[PDB]
Amino acid sequence: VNSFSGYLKLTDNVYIKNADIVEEAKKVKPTVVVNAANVYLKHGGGVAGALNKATNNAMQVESDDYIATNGPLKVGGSCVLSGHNLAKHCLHVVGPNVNKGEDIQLLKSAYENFNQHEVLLAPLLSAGIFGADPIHSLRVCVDTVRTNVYLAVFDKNLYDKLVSSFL
Ligand SMILES: CC1(C)CCN(c2ncnc3[nH]ccc23)[C@H](CO)C1
Repeated sequence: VNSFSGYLKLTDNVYIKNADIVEEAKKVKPTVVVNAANVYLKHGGGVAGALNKATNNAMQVESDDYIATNGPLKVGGSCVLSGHNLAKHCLHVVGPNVNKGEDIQLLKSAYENFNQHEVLLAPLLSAGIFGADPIHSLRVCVDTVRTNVYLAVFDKNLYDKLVSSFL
């Protein structure tokens, strides 16, 4: 039993909800919140910009030190950093950005990072400003993630389309 509330169950291990991931994380304070990151961990907009804003830019400060030490992530890769005031940990995961011409096949690799964590709060990878089809992203999530994932979808209209079209 966990403290996630109001989710629709899609499969044995995938759940979904219309919610602002920032407000969700502040309420649940989950062990792991997933950020829709880029390789440089520059958290300017989308989920990343919103999560970083909620931390008063502490996420960005920590991220810049990480990059200065380690260099950029791989597309499809991830790193674990602090969750600051939002969660114990933040798993920064880089899904492909279609608006950069990045291979959508790397979306499965991106979701594989979730399997290293028993329970996660997450957005749909490569959705929003990353330019991928969110229905496809949900399909890959369900077919790749085996651990318990709680998906927050900010847009109410998009949430209804995701549920009504879920196979
Ligand atoms: C098209 C989208 C709705 C754009 C916004 N995205 C978010 N999802 C959940 N929580 C969020 N907080 C801030 C942003 C955000 C989604 C990521 O796929 C897709």
